[PDB]
Amino acid sequence: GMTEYKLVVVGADGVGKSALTIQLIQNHFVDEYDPTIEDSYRKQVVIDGETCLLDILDTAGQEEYSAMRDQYMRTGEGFLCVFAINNTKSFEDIHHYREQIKRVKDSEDVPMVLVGNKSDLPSRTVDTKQAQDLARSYGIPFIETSAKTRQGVDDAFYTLVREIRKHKEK
Ligand SMILES: CCN(c1nc(OC[C@@]23CCCN2C[C@H](F)C3)nc2c(F)c(-c3ccc(F)c4sc(N)c(C#N)c34)c(C(F)(F)F)cc12)[C@H]1CCN(C(=O)OC)C1
Ligand SMILES: Nc1nc2c(ncn2[C@@H]2O[C@H](COP(=O)(O)OP(=O)(O)O)[C@@H](O)[C@H]2O)c(=O)[nH]1
Ligand SMILES: [Mg+2]
Repeated sequence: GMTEYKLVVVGADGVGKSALTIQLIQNHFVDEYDPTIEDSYRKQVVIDGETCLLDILDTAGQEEYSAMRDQYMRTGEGFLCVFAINNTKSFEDIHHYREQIKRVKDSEDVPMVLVGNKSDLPSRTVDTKQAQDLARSYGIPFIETSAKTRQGVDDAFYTLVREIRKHKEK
């Protein structure tokens, strides 16, 4: 049947993980979505001619490392590591999220895409060049998005799917 891809959106509180997921599916920008709601969403799309089903986990809640939390994140096939272009701390927190993904997946190679969100704001504090070069050192794609305007939203999620299937052919 149809290929299902399990996507997990990770990143600091307030970078726009919920706003990105809601934009991808409903095509609307939500200004205040409950920071505490973690939920799975579903969308069927065509990526490079393949019809597939996305199973997107929009993460929220507390940092905790129980066995059950670990195993849950371990079911994810690829990860959107989201920072905000106006929050340097959310960008420097990226190393941490990638390290946790690598730990539970028990692999140095895990399908991932780096997402710099809020590209519509005029006062950035992380340069594209800086994030591009970090992304290049990880060997992963980098995409700047806006959940306000939709710029880059489809490309971010679709490129993660590409990374997963390029990792499956191994
Ligand atoms: C949404 C929950 N969350 C998370 N915060 C943090 O760290 C927050 C900071 C702030 C200083 C202390 N700490 C360390 C670092 F300095 C950054 N790390 C998280 C994290 F690593 C994951 C994770 C990812 C991939 C995986 F394979 C696994 S496996 C497993 N057991 C995970 C866990 N947990 C996990 C997740 C998860 F699961 F949802 F994806 C959520 C995390 C909130 C807490 C408040 N936040 C914030 O931004 O506060 C300003 C973000
Ligand atoms: N201007 C702008 N604001 C955004 C963008 N994405 C999210 N936001 C806002 O940032 C705040 C937190 O976003 P949210 O989706 O809840 O982030 P989350 O905690 O990672 O799920 C909210 O006020 C959103 O409306 C964006 O691309 N541009
Ligand atoms: Mg949220």
